[PDB]
Amino acid sequence: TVAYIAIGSNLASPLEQVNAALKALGDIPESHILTVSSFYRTPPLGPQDQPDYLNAAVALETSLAPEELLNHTQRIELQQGRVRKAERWGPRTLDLAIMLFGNEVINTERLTVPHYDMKNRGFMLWPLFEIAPELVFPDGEMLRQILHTRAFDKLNKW
Ligand SMILES: [Cl-]
Ligand SMILES: [Cl-]
Ligand SMILES: [Cl-]
Repeated sequence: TVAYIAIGSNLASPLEQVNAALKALGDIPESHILTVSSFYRTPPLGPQDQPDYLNAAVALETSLAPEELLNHTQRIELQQGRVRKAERWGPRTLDLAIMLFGNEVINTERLTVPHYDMKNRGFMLWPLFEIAPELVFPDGEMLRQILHTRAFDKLNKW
């Protein structure tokens, strides 16, 4: 199964963390990276005093179950990132989001795939489109059609 994972970091100096997270994704059992998007830079949500966000998409080949993949992505978040004391129960300094898991629709207490809001997020769709321009969502909507119709601005490269 090809899973598509969104990497987000809000560290002032995120490259070391992001590269560590990429290596860690590869170390996941029964899984390996197929490709990684360019790194993209987007404005911090709210006040602009905060560093830019680093955004990227990863194609991960895997034979794990979706929940098993989630276990590992959560572990990597714990090991490579930290709580943001400004929003403790929100995203950590490193966020790994499972955007898509093959053509599967998954709804559980701990996991919703496709990611519940990704179709509204240029910062998730653009890096995904770079590595998977022909992508079709489980409901049959085309990634390319969403980007074109919604007219999201392109992102700046890191
Ligand atoms: Cl920078
Ligand atoms: Cl911490
Ligand atoms: Cl869908």
